[PDB]
Amino acid sequence: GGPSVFLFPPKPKDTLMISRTPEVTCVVVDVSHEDPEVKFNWYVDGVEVHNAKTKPREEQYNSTYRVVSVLTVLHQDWLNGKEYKCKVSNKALPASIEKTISKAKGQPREPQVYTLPPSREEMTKNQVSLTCLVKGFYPSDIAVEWESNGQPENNYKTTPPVLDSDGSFFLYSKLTVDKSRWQQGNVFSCSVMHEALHNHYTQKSLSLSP
Amino acid sequence: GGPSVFLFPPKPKDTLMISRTPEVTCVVVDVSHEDPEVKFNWYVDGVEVHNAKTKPREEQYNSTYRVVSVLTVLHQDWLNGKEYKCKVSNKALPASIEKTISKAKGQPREPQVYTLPPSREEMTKNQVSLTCLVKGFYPSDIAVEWESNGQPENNYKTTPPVLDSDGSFFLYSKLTVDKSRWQQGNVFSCSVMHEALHNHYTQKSLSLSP
Ligand SMILES: *[C@@H]1O[C@H](CO[C@H]2O[C@@H](C)[C@@H](O)[C@@H](O)[C@@H]2O)[C@@H](O[C@@H]2O[C@H](CO)[C@@H](O[C@@H]3O[C@H](CO[C@H]4O[C@H](CO)[C@@H](O)[C@H](O)[C@@H]4O[C@@H]4O[C@H](CO)[C@@H](O[C@@H]5O[C@H](CO)[C@H](O)[C@H](O)[C@H]5O)[C@H](O)[C@H]4NC(C)=O)[C@@H](O)[C@H](O[C@H]4O[C@H](CO)[C@@H](O)[C@H](O)[C@@H]4O[C@@H]4O[C@H](CO)[C@@H](O)[C@H](O)[C@H]4NC(C)=O)[C@@H]3O)[C@H](O)[C@H]2NC(C)=O)[C@H](O)[C@H]1NC(C)=O
Ligand SMILES: *[C@@H]1O[C@H](CO[C@H]2O[C@@H](C)[C@@H](O)[C@@H](O)[C@@H]2O)[C@@H](O[C@@H]2O[C@H](CO)[C@@H](O[C@@H]3O[C@H](CO[C@H]4O[C@H](CO)[C@@H](O)[C@H](O)[C@@H]4O[C@@H]4O[C@H](CO)[C@@H](O[C@@H]5O[C@H](CO)[C@H](O)[C@H](O)[C@H]5O)[C@H](O)[C@H]4NC(C)=O)[C@@H](O)[C@H](O[C@H]4O[C@H](CO)[C@@H](O)[C@H](O)[C@@H]4O[C@@H]4O[C@H](CO)[C@@H](O)[C@H](O)[C@H]4NC(C)=O)[C@@H]3O)[C@H](O)[C@H]2NC(C)=O)[C@H](O)[C@H]1NC(C)=O
Ligand SMILES: [Zn+2]
Ligand SMILES: [Zn+2]
Ligand SMILES: [Zn+2]
Ligand SMILES: [Zn+2]
Ligand SMILES: [Zn+2]
Ligand SMILES: [Zn+2]
Ligand SMILES: [Zn+2]
Ligand SMILES: [Zn+2]
Repeated sequence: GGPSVFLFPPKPKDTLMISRTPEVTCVVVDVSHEDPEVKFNWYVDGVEVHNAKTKPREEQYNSTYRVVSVLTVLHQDWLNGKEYKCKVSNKALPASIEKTISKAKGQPREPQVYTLPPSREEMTKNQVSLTCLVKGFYPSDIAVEWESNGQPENNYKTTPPVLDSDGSFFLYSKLTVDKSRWQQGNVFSCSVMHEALHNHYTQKSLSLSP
Repeated sequence: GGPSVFLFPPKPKDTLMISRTPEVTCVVVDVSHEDPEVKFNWYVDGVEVHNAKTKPREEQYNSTYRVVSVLTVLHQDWLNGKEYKCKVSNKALPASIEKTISKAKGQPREPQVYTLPPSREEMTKNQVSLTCLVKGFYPSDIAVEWESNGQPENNYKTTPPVLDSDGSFFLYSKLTVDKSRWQQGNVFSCSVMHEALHNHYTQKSLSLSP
């Protein structure tokens, strides 16, 4: 019946690059028309804060308003497991709605990042697959990119993180490049972002072995 | 309000091994108590069939019955895209409920299966990762297993299928073995089941390269 609140973490890579600006987004839906006005309270670890930016309310094609409040989080605060509560109040609910969010909890484990060259049997086609193996990481939040002399290789696909038998995650990234490039001798680098890396970043280069 | 019908495909590997017995399962839920009796109709491509086996009805801890009907499908019929309709009738619904199911549609593409040996940089620890790369397959339904001299290696994890830039899927399987075994010279084989393989099966062996 009453409104419903949803609270969304920042983008993983906004949290891992200190130059970016991570945000937590509080969304209330099913805002009626009779009792439309809603109040946001915000708390960082149970202490009230006032720097949130609420958006002007919008009307939905089901006879309902939508109101979003955005709060910037600090890079260190997010990574240090600080907890972000959004309180939503409306003279229509029996009581207020509270939703709390933080970064995935758990002891962090630093990834091991490995590059693997094409298979022997695959050395037949004109396009080949370059493999990044990333293993032993925790939490599951991660980002992977491939690059070659400055520019980005964007012909890649990365698997979702897979929960591994020790409680850590792994994944693979597959870079597809024209084979002549592999033989020419191009440098290809898989670059990984994860909290548990030094400065949340590492790079591994792959090359035609002599 | 009325009952709800759900219709479930067979297990992927039941469909890929001709010795097994795939089944489609029709589940109706929200069966009331006042109007409890339900009738299953079944059709293979719009033609009625009578070999389904309905289970004796069970009562749910929300004041509702659950009734399941199971229909065996033929191996060839399933793989040839035959369509399986379950009709559910009850003197309580404004009208009957029909749900139709078949194998994932689309032109089949045969996987390319590749085994990759541990990374140079990973050759430091006492456990190593063996990689099966399976690529270019369609539909996404697939099964992967590792084995060594007869017995199954069960210390493996396989990624979900990832949709690749050409419309085909890929995935990787990661076999973890003690490093001494890699150096001793053990044969390790990744065995893949997919519709588009000859007899829905192939095998690729991986060994310490000399
Ligand atoms: C009236 O219409 C209302 C909507 O208006 C309309 O517009 C459309 C939605 C359309 O569908 C029309 O219906 C209509 O015209 C409608 O409101 C809707 O209600 C639903 C439920 O009642 C809501 O469903 C929830 O959705 C969540 C995900 O929503 C995201 O994804 C969808 C698309 O996939 C999208 O529509 C949403 O906008 C939202 O997108 C995300 O938005 C945030 C904020 O912008 C982004 O994050 C930010 O991104 C920016 C840059 O964009 C930047 O990166 C910031 O840093 C960052 O913060 C995301 O990027 C963005 N994602 C995407 C993909 O775009 C679901 O998670 C939620 O699931 C929950 O409940 C499920 C069961 O329903 C359950 O399965 C699930 O577990 C989950 O439960 C919670 O969550 C945890 C799991 O994650 C659990 O562990 C917990 O148990 C539980 N939480 C707790 C503690 O309780 C759910 O499905 C729907 O979002 C909402 N629609 C909108 C638009 O808000 C309303 O219902 C209608 N009225 C009536 C009468 O019904
Ligand atoms: C009263 O209580 C009822 C239940 O009794 C109780 O028991 C529990 C369920 C408990 O939760 C208690 O609540 C209660 O005590 C309750 O009924 C429930 O209603 C729900 C919806 O109203 C149903 O939800 C649906 O579930 C589907 C998946 O269900 C499977 O998985 C769950 C566990 O994850 C499990 O509980 C189910 O039993 C079922 O398991 C699968 O079962 C089949 C059959 O056995 C197996 O297949 C067979 O397996 C055998 C060997 O086991 C062999 O291999 C055979 O070959 C093979 O056939 C599976 O192996 C098995 N899986 C698992 C993991 O065990 C969801 O898919 C479904 O989603 C649909 O709707 C969603 C939104 O709700 C939507 O997101 C989604 O897209 C989807 O929509 C359809 O599907 C397509 C996507 O796949 C879409 O493309 C289509 O658009 C759409 N279809 C179309 C064409 O319309 C949904 O969530 C719930 O299952 C049901 N509970 C049970 C137990 O049946 C009832 O609601 C209560 N009453 C009231 C008043 O509410
Ligand atoms: Zn304030
Ligand atoms: Zn807390
Ligand atoms: Zn380090
Ligand atoms: Zn930092
Ligand atoms: Zn009959
Ligand atoms: Zn049809
Ligand atoms: Zn073949
Ligand atoms: Zn066959």
